[PDB]
Amino acid sequence: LYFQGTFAERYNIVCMLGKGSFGEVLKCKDRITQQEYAVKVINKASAKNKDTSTILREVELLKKLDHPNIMKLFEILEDSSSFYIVGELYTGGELFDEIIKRKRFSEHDAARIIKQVFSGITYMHKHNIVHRDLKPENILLESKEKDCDIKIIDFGLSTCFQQNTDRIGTAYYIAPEVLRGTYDEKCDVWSAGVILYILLSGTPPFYGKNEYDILKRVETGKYAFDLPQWRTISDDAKDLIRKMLTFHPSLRITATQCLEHPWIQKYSSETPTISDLPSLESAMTNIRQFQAEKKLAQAALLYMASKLTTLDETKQLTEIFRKLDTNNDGMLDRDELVRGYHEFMRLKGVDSNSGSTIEDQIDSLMPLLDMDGSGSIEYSEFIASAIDRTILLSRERMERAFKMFDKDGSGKISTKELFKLFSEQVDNNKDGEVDFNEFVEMLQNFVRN
Ligand SMILES: Nc1ncnc2c1ncn2[C@@H]1O[C@H](COP(=O)(O)O)[C@@H](O)[C@H]1O
Ligand SMILES: [Ca+2]
Ligand SMILES: [Ca+2]
Ligand SMILES: [Ca+2]
Ligand SMILES: [Ca+2]
Repeated sequence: LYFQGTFAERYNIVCMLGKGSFGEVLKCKDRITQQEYAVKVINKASAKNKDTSTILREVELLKKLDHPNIMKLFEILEDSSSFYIVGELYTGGELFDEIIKRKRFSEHDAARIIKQVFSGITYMHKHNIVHRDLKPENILLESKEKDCDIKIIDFGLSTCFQQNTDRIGTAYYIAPEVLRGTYDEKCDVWSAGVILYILLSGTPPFYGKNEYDILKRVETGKYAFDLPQWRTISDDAKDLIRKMLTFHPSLRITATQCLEHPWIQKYSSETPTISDLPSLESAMTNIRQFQAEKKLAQAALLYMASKLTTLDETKQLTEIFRKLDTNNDGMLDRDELVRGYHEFMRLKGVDSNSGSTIEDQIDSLMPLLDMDGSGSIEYSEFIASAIDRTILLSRERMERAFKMFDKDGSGKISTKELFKLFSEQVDNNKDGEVDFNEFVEMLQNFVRN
């Protein structure tokens, strides 16, 4: 083990992606799976503001954020000079560029975008994380596909790490209380309100040639819907923006109230159709298999689906997820699954009335699906249960899972090493240990008899 690094053994750096406030962002590649990732490299000695143990606990909470509109982080690794924070790679660029290209969005297009910002921010705030610098440059498009999900990036590190030490246009998005040294949940709502005002109008609500004049406007909180293009935008969109850019933060609406505003609901009516039946049929086949398997099987599968799947693999399940997610909060609750299953039947021409109802089924399934006990089925739990087991069983994926657990790098998993993954066994050669070939059988057996 002496000549193996944690980061360098698993990943090869491909090139630089960019550099913002904390550390620096590169593209890296898993040396076994060949899957590509975004890694933020932070220099320990320059940048650390807390002991390592503090930092690992805070970053661990960031890895646990599982929401379709929040950047996905897979791990934090270290060497003697750096922390490496490895995340999912997004290729669609900043929402900012999409503003430049489009200039302005219709009410429908703006609602579909801002609703995801609301969703992601609601979830952050429920997990007691404030963004602090929400703006279009810190939201990425998952890909170049049309209507792909947005991803909120660049948050969560400001107490663990010191900044690098001339961002242009950042003054547009600041709430007035930020000028008084305050950052809190309500500052994110204000920033989201400035984003919306720009999506609808093409123009900042507190505007000016340079940072001085802009900051002057922000500070009074004075803005208008005076630009000609506003005459044609609905009162409902204006009502929402007014609630978000309310001067006094205690009067300003919460992110959940943003998510639930009637203007959002008016443009988020996405719902399963006939064209989704193939996706829905497949998802359901696989979810029954999952319910059937040992808690141990279910456990290993969640781990593998959440660490090793890719965007391309999950995009159709992503779409089904989104259509079942009725209230747009980025997770599936019990009623949503019951309605979803009733809607699947209706679409298929099958009468729900036909030994065990839809509601009993869902009720017995929630505890198995909701593996962290959250009260909801988050993104990754749905993917684990709804994806083709097959897909996860590629040889390279098993090898990477095997290496995640072989802590000592002996070539064989011990009992203690193995619990990690799930947190009796069958050994063919009976050394009391699992070399890879047995581990493949073990995982392959989970899907099988
Ligand atoms: N997950 C990601 N995928 C692609 N590019 C990223 C990712 N995270 C950050 N970047 C780029 O890296 C730069 C610095 O990111 P940050 O310091 O987090 O704002 C910006 O260009 C980002 O668009
Ligand atoms: Ca929901
Ligand atoms: Ca859950
Ligand atoms: Ca071992
Ligand atoms: Ca063995």
